[PDB]
Amino acid sequence: ATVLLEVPFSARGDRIPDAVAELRTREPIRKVRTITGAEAWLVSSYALCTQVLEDRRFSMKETAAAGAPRLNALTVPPEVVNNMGNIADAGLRKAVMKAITPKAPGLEQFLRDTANSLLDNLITEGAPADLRNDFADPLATALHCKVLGIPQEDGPKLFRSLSIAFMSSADPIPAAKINWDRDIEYMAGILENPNITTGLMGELSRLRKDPAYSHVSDELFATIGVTFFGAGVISTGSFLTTALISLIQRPQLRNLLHEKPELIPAGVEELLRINLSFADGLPRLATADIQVGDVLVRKGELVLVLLEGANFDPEHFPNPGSIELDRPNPTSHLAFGRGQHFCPGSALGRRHAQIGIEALLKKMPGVDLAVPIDQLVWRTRFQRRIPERLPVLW
Ligand code: HEM
Ligand SMILES: Cc1cc(C[C@@H]2NC(=O)[C@H](Cc3ccc(O)cc3)NC2=O)cc(C)c1O
Repeated sequence: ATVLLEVPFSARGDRIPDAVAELRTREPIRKVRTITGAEAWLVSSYALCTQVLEDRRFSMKETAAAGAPRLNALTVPPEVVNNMGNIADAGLRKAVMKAITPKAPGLEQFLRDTANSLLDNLITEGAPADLRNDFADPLATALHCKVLGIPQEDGPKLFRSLSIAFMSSADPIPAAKINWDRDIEYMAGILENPNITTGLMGELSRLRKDPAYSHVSDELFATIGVTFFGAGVISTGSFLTTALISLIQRPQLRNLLHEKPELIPAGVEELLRINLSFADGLPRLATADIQVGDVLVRKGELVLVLLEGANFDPEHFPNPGSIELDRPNPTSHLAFGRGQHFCPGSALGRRHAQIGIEALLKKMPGVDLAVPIDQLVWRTRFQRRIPERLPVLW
């Protein structure tokens, strides 16, 4: 007697389990048990993953409903699962999205300067260097402070909420609320701080005092800052970290991008496609009975969209495990999701990784792992897959 297949399959972010391809082939929508004990449908083909993500009847909002089958425990207030809907309802979606593009004057230079400064410090200190804790995450953190308009020196404290905020836990996490409430208070103070005039929080601080937004809650303004800082920092830091691994493990690609940095955008797009940073399928709750492949998903059931199921689907990306800079459909992966909840920070996330990689390859053209790959320690029960340290030499 066997138990129902458990998700997630593996917290390792350096390789996809052979099991995913067998699952996709045999049962692209399959029942699984999540860490809470709930049952769910795990969708692992490109076609079915896009179907689910493009059908809003598979609702993100409704995953927060009391009594729903859960992937993991909420680490935010339930109304925050509807964060982008709340932002849209408040009339803030266009301004938010405009503030988080990589387009602001000087932002890319700041990113480059920050990356180069981080790297110089690593070079000064001498190998081995930890490229997660001492490069990718600080770069993500610095970027998001700059984007939000908040002091760089406030970044580390906000950052250290994230090892708990993005836990994938069977049970509510006491520290998540402590940190959430504290971080909200911080962002509320930011909105009241007259020195904060730039970035997302500077713009929100002005809109908050504009009569066209006088009935938007202060809670939502503060929430936008906390949520965009955290989702952005965890996602860019984790993605860049695991992209660096994939790059370091491909010396020929490393050398090609070092030699021809104009291919870095195509290389990052493939690193996005093969990225295993999201540790769990994206969750959605059926609000109707909906046919997905051979399964009639019933109203109230949980569906988990396995990004790497889609992104390594050979029917969509031939030779899926190979980084190919000349694919005909290069941005068609689901690394940034798809549909209603497509990542609003996609461009910023691309540029963060492009600039970080560009700077790394210039400063450390010899970069290599300083430990055997198997020695990386993969964070467990977390919504991202990340090695706790990424020791390199160069
Ligand atoms: C490479 C970096 C990133 C990756 C791989 C990534 C990935 C994703 C994915 C897959 C989703 C969809 C979640 C879902 O549908 O359930 C998403 C949503 C989101 N991302 Fe990104 N992300 C990245 C960078 C960023 C950045 C830089 C920001 C903000 C500055 C950000 C903010 C968000 C937010 C707020 C959402 C939720 C949108 C919503 O609920 O509708 N992300 N991200
Ligand atoms: C876990 C998670 C959820 C969403 C949907 C939704 N929308 C949001 O904007 C925030 C993101 C978030 C920010 C800070 C934090 O501590 C926990 C979650 N919360 C939500 O529930 C989206 C993404 C990308 C995600 O990783």
